Amino acid sequence: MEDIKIKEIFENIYEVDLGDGLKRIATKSIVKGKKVYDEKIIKIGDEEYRIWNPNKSKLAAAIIKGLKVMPIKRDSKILYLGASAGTTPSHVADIADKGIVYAIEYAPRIMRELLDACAERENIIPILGDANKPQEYANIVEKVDVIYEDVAQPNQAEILIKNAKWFLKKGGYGMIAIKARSIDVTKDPKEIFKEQKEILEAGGFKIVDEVDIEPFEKDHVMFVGIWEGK
Amino acid sequence: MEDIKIKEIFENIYEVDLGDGLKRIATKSIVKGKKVYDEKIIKIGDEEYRIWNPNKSKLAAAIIKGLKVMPIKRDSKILYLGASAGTTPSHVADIADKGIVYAIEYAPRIMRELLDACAERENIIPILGDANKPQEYANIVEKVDVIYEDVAQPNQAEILIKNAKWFLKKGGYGMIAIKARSIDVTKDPKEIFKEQKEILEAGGFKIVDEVDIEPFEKDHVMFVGIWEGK
Ligand code: MET
Ligand code: MET
Repeated sequence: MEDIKIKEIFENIYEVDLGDGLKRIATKSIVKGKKVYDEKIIKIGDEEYRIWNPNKSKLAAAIIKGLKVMPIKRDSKILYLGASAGTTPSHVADIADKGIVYAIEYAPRIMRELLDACAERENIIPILGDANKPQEYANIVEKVDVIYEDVAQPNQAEILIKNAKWFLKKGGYGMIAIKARSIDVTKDPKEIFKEQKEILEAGGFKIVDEVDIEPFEKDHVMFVGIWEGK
Repeated sequence: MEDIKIKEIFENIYEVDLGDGLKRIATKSIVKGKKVYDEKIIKIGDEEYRIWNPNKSKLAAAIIKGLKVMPIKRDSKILYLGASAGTTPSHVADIADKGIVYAIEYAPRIMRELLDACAERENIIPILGDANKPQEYANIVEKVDVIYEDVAQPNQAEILIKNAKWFLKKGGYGMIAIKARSIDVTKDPKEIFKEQKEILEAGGFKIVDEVDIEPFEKDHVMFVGIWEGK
């Protein structure tokens, strides 16, 4: 065997080095004994490190591909926008174990799967809603430190901006995974991302990180921006 | 012609988009009318933006290649370690126009060139010394926010650590450009960087950024770390 090293990176996220030259990361499970999506687990005593698969989570893909700005901390309040069976939300909940994760889902069937997958992760607050209409859940969602968005729609940038106006603290962060083809099927991906970046900046964000998440996702880029208001 | 856009990035650093698809950056000159190293200049009214050449400055190369953590701000106190004719120090001085740059040089001939190149940039404080002996200039160098090191020697990591112990504020940053071959001429560069990273972490740094600066420099990596003490 080779030496093994698990060290904390960012805050409450862990780099896993099995000595085989492959990059791996994990989160500390807040629900021991449960596998959310058949992820591999490294159990040390009572602590369980859930291997965070970049092939199944765009956030893990961004970290594996070089993300340097990771605003989600242990006491962070996060607004999660986007269809999910529970994969990324489960890991985000592990990270923000002293915080809250508001998960917005429109389809009851999607929420059904999310509730089953993230069962017992009590810091996740499910909210049936439409991200394009944040005013509807504004009496539920308190001001957040981070908005994480994974919505493959042409108006995804506009959605992040409106939700930021309603819920993001000044100085807070917006993380958005953008699928180029969900915006335009003709333009070159390079140009699409340039235009989307401009839209986010015009909306009030100062872009501080940008990660191409290939080969885990084709023509998808994770943008991270600090919210400065208007 | 194509549209031209100069926008601030990080703090007091500028992205220059001439509309030709090439990435360019610049700093706002604090000594108008003077070219330090025949750099190109964009003069707008009385303001002069000095194009920061990545082929001549490892710091510019790191930014061009994707650096996301840039701790040098307008009021930063910086300890600059490494031979220089004035290129990078001139730009760092432009950035930290409300701060101080302590430039340590051992050879009088090097200091001679630095003083001539950075003439009029009064926020640069030249100090003839040996970086391996920080105690000698400890009554001159006040606590700093950032240490920038460009020393191609096998003991460069040790030098950063000792200077950090003496001058770097807790929470401050260390930026070091490491030439793999100056450490070992046999080992694979990949392994050298891994070992150097470990040395820096053991020394008290939490690495928060790592930038391969090729093709501007072969087998050179810019590391950025937050100083947590011991
Ligand atoms: C389709 S559910 C798994 C992927 C989802 N985008 C997530 O990160 O949760
Ligand atoms: C040899 S002087 C120019 C390069 C130097 N390393 C600098 O950045 O100032």
